Amino acid sequence: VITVRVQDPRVQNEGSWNSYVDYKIFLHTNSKAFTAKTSCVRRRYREFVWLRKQLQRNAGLVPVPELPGKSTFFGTSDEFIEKRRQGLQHFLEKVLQSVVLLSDSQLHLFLQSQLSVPEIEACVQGR
Ligand SMILES: CCCC(=O)OC[C@H](COP(=O)(O)O[C@@H]1[C@H](O)[C@H](OP(=O)(O)O)[C@@H](O)[C@H](OP(=O)(O)O)[C@H]1O)OC(=O)CCC
Repeated sequence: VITVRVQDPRVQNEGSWNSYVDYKIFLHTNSKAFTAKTSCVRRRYREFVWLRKQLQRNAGLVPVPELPGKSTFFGTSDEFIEKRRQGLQHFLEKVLQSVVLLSDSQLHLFLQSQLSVPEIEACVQGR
């Protein structure tokens, strides 16, 4: 049993030049494929773009699910964020259906560690 939810979108350093949205990734599981049984970590969209690219580089012909993308339609910021949230949740759901993508150490550090993306990358490049 694996329950993965992308939840509670929030604006970080709000009212500032470098404000951005990140998303809470809730993972609960009874599988020791994970080092922790409950995790919460916050990830921003550009971190997901990195993860998709790092998964492709390690997975050979195993197909990596698509990220939602950018819309060509104005709406509310609220409806855009909600469609994106749904796309990030579908992406993680489909990742976690592959034995091969599940085995990837970069996926485990993304979902269950507080390591930044350059620190995760430095761990793999540094052995
Ligand atoms: C870890 C260092 C990353 C670095 O600073 O680069 C980021 C840079 C972003 O430039 P760009 O290629 O335009 O990519 C943008 C960022 O990924 C941004 O992520 P975030 O800031 O929310 O996390 C999205 O919100 C934005 O979506 P939208 O346009 O509003 O629909 C997207 O276009 O380009 C990319 O990483 C390629 C993404 C396709």
